[PDB]
Amino acid sequence: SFKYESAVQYRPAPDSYLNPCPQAGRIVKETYTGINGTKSLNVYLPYGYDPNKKYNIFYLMHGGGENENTIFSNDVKLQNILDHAIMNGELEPLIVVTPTFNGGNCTAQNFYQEFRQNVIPFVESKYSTYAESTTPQGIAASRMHRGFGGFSMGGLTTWYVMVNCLDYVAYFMPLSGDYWYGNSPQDKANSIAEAINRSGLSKREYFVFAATGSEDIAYANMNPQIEAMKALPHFDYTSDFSKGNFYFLVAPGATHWWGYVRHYIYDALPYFFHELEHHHHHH
Repeated sequence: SFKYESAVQYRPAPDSYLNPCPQAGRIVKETYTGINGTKSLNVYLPYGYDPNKKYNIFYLMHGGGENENTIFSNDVKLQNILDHAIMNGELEPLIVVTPTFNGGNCTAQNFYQEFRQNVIPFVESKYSTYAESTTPQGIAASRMHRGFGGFSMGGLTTWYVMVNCLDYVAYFMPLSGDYWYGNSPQDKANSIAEAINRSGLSKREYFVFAATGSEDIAYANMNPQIEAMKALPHFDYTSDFSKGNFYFLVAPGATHWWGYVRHYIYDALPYFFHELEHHHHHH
């Protein structure tokens, strides 16, 4: 049963977590048409998915040169980690969506627009999230149970989703990617601060769990951005999200590779979706 730590440390999932679990969540390949044309994504449904229950939802973006199938492919096997963690009770059941920034006019930077208009309404009208409807109002009212994360170029996607979708999303997991809006770490932090100001949200209503490896080149630009954000009043640094809203996990020795990055998700995802949650839990 999960308890927050204030400075959680990197820990890979056990090797057995990388093999198939008997309690396997169903993965559905979807196709939809949006502002960037006809595209696909995958939806991971937790084992025992019951559409008359409501589930947290976490959208997770691939990196450069990859696609909507990568994260659940043999090259990453994230679903095995998800299956084992949910079965063992370390992670509460949730829906995980793997879309793509490929296709049409879509880019890693501009994906948030298609995310808002097409991806959320398509996925969350079909599956049971906390969204009672998928109008802008219904999506905004369920923001505390929606998260976005991604690796590398997908980490960049995550930062742009954050700056442009605080109204829709409360939890952010940028992995090995920095925010490319500004000519200094301070410009970056200030853009995020301004987005937060504009949203009207309190510090108890958005959470950032960032991560990378100590040997991942993304560290060079992330670390200064993280330090500049620490200095804002908008962030209270600690992985204990019952107390603060901002943490940066750096895995010793880890390089720029999904082999390591999948473990950041195993470490970080169980931290999401407990603040103002509808279940009665002690974390």
